[PDB]
Amino acid sequence: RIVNVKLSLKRYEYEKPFHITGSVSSESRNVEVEIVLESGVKGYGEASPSFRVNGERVEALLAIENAVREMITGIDVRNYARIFEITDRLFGFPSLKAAVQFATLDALSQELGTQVCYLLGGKRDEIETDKTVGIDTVENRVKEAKKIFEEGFRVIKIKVGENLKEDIEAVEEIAKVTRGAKYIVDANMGYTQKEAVEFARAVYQKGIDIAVYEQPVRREDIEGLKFVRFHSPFPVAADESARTKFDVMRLVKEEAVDYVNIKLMKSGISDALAIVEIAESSGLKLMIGCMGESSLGINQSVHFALGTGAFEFHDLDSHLMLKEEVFRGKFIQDGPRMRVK
Amino acid sequence: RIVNVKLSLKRYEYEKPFHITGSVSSESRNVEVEIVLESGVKGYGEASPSFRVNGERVEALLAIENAVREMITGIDVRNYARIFEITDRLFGFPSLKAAVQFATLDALSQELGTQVCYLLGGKRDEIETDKTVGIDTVENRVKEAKKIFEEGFRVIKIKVGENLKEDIEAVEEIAKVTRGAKYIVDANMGYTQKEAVEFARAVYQKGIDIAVYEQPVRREDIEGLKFVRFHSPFPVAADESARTKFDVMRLVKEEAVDYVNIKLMKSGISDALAIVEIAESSGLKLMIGCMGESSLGINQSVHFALGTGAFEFHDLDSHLMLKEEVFRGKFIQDGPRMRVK
Ligand SMILES: [Mg+2]
Ligand SMILES: [Mg+2]
Repeated sequence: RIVNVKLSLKRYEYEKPFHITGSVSSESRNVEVEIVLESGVKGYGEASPSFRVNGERVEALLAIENAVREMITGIDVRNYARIFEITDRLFGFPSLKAAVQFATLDALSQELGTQVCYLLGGKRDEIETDKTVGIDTVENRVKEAKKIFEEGFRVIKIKVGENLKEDIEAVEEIAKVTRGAKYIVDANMGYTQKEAVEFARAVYQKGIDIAVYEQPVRREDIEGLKFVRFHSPFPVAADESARTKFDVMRLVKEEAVDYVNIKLMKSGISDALAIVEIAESSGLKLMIGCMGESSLGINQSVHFALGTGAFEFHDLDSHLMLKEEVFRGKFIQDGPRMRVK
Repeated sequence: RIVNVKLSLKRYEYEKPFHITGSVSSESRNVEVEIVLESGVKGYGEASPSFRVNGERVEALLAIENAVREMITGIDVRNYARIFEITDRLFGFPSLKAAVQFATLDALSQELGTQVCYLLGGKRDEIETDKTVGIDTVENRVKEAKKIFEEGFRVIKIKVGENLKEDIEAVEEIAKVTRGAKYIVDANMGYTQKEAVEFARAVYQKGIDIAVYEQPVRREDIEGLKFVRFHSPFPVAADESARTKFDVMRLVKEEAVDYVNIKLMKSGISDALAIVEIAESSGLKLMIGCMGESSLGINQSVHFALGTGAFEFHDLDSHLMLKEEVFRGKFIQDGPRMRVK
């Protein structure tokens, strides 16, 4: 049984300001969650809130600690589905819902003498993550891409969305100096339907291939996502448009996207498991991403990816661009690779 | 890791012939599955094949024992997702796929020191099953219904499909002597779309309410299922039309049914989990059924039901119609109630 639930503010500074369409941050403010069982076992999770995507504010998450304690204290973690149903009511605090649910499995796995990934199926022993190139001058972008490549990463994520002409130029220049790497382009809702299509065609015409083209249009523009999917050569993904399992069922029914970028910070463990199943029962493919998690937080996604083995691509690099005193994940980080202990 | 797998034929005779639309059985010939782990732990499962529903034949199942052994031995049950993916290739032997996948969870849970229901969420501690009234003269049906009612069952499943007029009379007569009970009507594909509608309207006009109206039309008639749903007052369920997670995605997309009767013998654990997630992500509701499982076989569905807690109704009574010396389920059977140990 759970006897205590602790929420605490943890700040992590980025080695350099991270710039994406309509957003710039140089710090990551998360909420660490610790669940304590009567047996003494302690499970840990981390919420990396997003005002832009989930409408959350870190001050608001911290303010509801007492409410969270009242919601699940006294419940046995072996009845984790009950804890999941209850925490699903925190749909307005997605990142916290995610942290609490993972900390629950973390505690439960310890009690069963195993790990979260195995509890989830233990499908894979290793996964590889890409690394992101934020928005900057074409020169700086090429410089960072070149450095990431030298670091061993074979999948480079490129942010775009604020300047179509320069975005195209940037992607073309990056491709030159990183031959052999796969590319994921993320526009974070910055383009109109037509611009998005133009972007993809321009790049395509230069012989460049994009493995995944992330959320090119606004979140409510489901038809726009479909339009881009049906009128451009690269696989299109929903990110901001895919937060819950209901959003995904709708995206599938509408045949709007080739991919859904799952993020525990958007869906929590409960909806993420539903999305995995929905994708495996349809033509949908998945990738897993992150917000601003530290190593403790990314640990949640690593165990989820390793356990379900449901992703074609993994974008779990937020902890790689953060100055963090010490590693706190329950996994092994070896360059672009992440493995089970 | 699994060091061996054994398949064994096991027969159970019914107290009386069980008559459903286009089928009469006097015995249940199942295949018991035993998995042996290097640790010495042994997991058990039971396959109750269906020629009519799955196209399976008990002799064919026993014939591929060596193939199954070669498929899973050498795999650690903690990597059960790998076992699930491999056994998914046995789509032509669904009942066997189910037995093996459950035996896997049965072995894993023992190793972890818990039960299968908790592994799946531990959502509920108790569930209630209905009891079925097979096709017979109206007189015998009424007699059996009253007996089932006196035994404490409050959800009575009634088989119909071969004689519309008599079927209506049978339900009307059963309702009169079982005031307080809910009814599930199963036509096992015996009616045309229009007869299915007329059956429901007639029962409705007499003031009788049907909780679930199971598979009124032929299995390939998806539009027929939808037609009955949109033109009849009771919730319509797909059984024979819903075998895989892909069948269910299609049923949802087409809004063909209100319910899906999940059977491990049709879907196995893997697809059943996917179906539960699809239902919770949509307007679909679920019930869980059985084929001809003995107590060891029903145990599989009891743990799935208790753990996920995803079902509105439970039709797990096949073991109550069989003659069996020793109870072999890992659950407590108290009248219509089934509880975790
Ligand atoms: Mg994204
Ligand atoms: Mg049925």
